[PDB]
Amino acid sequence: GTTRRITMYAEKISDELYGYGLAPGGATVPGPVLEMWEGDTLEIDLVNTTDRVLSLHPHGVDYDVNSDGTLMNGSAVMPGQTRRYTWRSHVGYRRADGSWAEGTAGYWHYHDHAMGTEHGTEGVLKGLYGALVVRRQGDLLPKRQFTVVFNDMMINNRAHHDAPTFEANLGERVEWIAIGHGSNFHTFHLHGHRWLDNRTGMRTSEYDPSPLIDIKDLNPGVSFGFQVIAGEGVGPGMWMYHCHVQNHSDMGMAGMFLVRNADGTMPAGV
Amino acid sequence: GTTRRITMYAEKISDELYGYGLAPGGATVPGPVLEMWEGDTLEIDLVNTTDRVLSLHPHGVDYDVNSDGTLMNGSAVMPGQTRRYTWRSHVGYRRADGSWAEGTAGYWHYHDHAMGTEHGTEGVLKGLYGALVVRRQGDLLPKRQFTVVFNDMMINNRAHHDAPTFEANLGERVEWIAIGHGSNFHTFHLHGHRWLDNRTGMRTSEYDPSPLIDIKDLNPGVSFGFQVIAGEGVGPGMWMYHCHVQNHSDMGMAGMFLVRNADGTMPAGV
Amino acid sequence: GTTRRITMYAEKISDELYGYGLAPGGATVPGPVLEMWEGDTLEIDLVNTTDRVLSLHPHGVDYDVNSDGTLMNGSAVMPGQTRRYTWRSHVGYRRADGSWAEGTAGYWHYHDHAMGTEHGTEGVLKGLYGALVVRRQGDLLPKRQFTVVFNDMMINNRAHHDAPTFEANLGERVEWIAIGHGSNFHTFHLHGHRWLDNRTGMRTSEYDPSPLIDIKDLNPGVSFGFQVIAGEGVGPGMWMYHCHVQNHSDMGMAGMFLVRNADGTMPAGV
Ligand SMILES: [Cu+2]
Ligand SMILES: [Cu+2]
Ligand SMILES: [Cu+2]
Ligand SMILES: [Cu+2]
Ligand SMILES: [Cu+2]
Ligand SMILES: [Cu+2]
Ligand SMILES: [Cu+2]
Ligand SMILES: [Cu+2]
Ligand SMILES: [Cu+2]
Ligand SMILES: [Cu+2]
Ligand SMILES: [Cu+2]
Ligand SMILES: [Cu+2]
Ligand code: NI
Ligand code: NI
Ligand code: NI
Repeated sequence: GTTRRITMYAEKISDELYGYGLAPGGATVPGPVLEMWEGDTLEIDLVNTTDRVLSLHPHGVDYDVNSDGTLMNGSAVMPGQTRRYTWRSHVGYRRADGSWAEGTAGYWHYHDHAMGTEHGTEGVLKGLYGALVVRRQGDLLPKRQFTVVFNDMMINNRAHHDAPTFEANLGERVEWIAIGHGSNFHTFHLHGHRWLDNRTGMRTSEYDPSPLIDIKDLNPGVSFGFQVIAGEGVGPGMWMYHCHVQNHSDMGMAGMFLVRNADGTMPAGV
Repeated sequence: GTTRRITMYAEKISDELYGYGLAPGGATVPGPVLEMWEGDTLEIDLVNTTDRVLSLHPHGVDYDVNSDGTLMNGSAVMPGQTRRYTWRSHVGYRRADGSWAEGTAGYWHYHDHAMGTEHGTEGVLKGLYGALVVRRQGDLLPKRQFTVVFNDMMINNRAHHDAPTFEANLGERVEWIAIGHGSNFHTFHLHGHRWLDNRTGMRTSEYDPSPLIDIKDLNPGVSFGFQVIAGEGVGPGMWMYHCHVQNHSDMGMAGMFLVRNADGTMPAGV
Repeated sequence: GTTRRITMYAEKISDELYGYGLAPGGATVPGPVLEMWEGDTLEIDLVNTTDRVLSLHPHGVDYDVNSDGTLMNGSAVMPGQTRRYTWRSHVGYRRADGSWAEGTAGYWHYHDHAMGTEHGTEGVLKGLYGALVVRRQGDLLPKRQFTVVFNDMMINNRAHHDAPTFEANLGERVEWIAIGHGSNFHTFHLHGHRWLDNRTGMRTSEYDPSPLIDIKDLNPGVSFGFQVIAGEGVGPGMWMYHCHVQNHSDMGMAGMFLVRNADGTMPAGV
């Protein structure tokens, strides 16, 4: 395993927007995609540049209670201070009892657990969230990578006319990481594209039973990811992604996946 | 692949009920079940017999932007007019990069994307939806087939005392296609019957891990299907299907699956 | 198969709390975990000790309409009376048509279907629910077993400060059975632990595609279960479990999974 040691900055970006970044002044919502391979360790020094108590907490990775990012376990970060969090991971292994301890690989995420409540309600509300991708040896890697977060009624905390436009060129391998947050229920749908409902979105063997889907529940705390080939079998153009809850899409949880020509040019019809 | 060429009519059935049909005056809610095998193409001339702008849009099948059924892509149908939509599909194939492009097979659906909003909110509300079943070579075929749509608080847009009664004879192979629509969350449950949670509802091989379930989330835009043997191991009788959200079932999202005797006669207890 | 014959008592425990128990005065919320192996039969004499009409109804097992626990099928229990319910199950078998009838194994549940409404709305509201675990030959068995029910805004009908603390020793095999009930949507999440999303939570073969997850939708009527090794790779301590819907966790759907030292002693940090 590789041990990586990074610094992340929690910053107030603007009114009611807080985010994580890899350099001072660099915070974004969603935060940076953090990538690991099974067995790797990530040591993160979280620098809290804000006037608020907040934290950093992951899903799916191995962390002990001192790294859990909760007030209860003394894992939060006071204003101006720095806390080291350690996230480990593992390849699968055989247990003494003969069962299999599964490797960490998956599309996971990280977020605030301390701001405004012991569940991080205000931190999550205001943007402290990002994707954590743990890969298995041999996995295919993307040309383009998009994080889509349905947070209450917002996509990536954008204003309601502002939903993110994600862009790829026809034929490129594109990875989507979907994360739900907040208090509302949602279904994430992508026009013109589909994926297998399993870890990677692609068939692992001849025996894989997983259904092909174009839509999946994305409720608070849930994450999943997949890869598609942009425009495969469907061509270039402006391809909608949206929450399929009708009241939600009508209020603006809908955005565009723009698939350009293979050469990067804008498709004629647009 | 087979290329089929059909005409579908969008019609106002009654006050606040719009549907699709395969012949003039023949519209139903839900609309006709459209069936394809992987590799087949369906060319649909949608005749809009109404005074409203509306469209036809699928999930899961290969369509280009000109067939997407959206206003944005110039794919809707003006009152009185006809639009040709083309839906393709494919068997699985090996990509140059060594991954597997999955075949289209699945329980999918189609609906309006243009009426009242660019998300088809009014069209879906009023009944323009139906099942689209794409089969894999070798799949088992049903004796009876039911489409169950949980649309907001309605089942198949029926009045609240009117939920559909579906009927089969003991021992028959019965296919259920479940579709969610609207703004509300639901869980679809069938008394006395169960299916494997995978594409077909049945074990694909000795290695299939899929759990056996009797209930599944059915939220807006989501579809799934399965087959069961009517009354298998449980006998004939009146077998409830319902949304398991308590407030919903109490307000009428519950209906009956009547399993008759093998010979079609009514079971004694009823 | 083993045929077991038991008596269960439906009792009013306190104001607005009704539960099932295996002996007079022994009712609990959730009720007792009932365990079967595929092929076993359970005959239950339900003694209704209350002043209310109520019933007992399962998911997943084979029962005929006379055992369905509904008023419609004459399956409820009048105050003071006793009704025999018969629940069967089966190992998988090959059908004449060549398909496979799947064995009953799964994490299922039972609850009231007759109290206050024909859907058992009041009975479920007030605590008549419990886990039903049907095992496959060869399955691993737990040292500790917890039933977690998200019922409307309550966990196991506890007062909002009272969410259950579940305890295990480091390294023990722990089984969780999760059940949703009521009218609200939820996502069940466990800090520091993870499981494969399939029947048992553990890899069934080299070909199992199932993703590793730490959180899953738990909506009304839905059940699932899994096993984990307490503190595996993460150590002992106080490990939160919670609904990840932010408004819910903040109002108290959160509780503790206390992982003690291997020897049963309290970890230092606590
Ligand atoms: Cu948490
Ligand atoms: Cu939504
Ligand atoms: Cu669509
Ligand atoms: Cu979380
Ligand atoms: Cu759409
Ligand atoms: Cu419902
Ligand atoms: Cu039931
Ligand atoms: Cu749709
Ligand atoms: Cu029921
Ligand atoms: Cu909840
Ligand atoms: Cu967590
Ligand atoms: Cu139930
Ligand atoms: Ni505006
Ligand atoms: Ni009425
Ligand atoms: Ni209080």
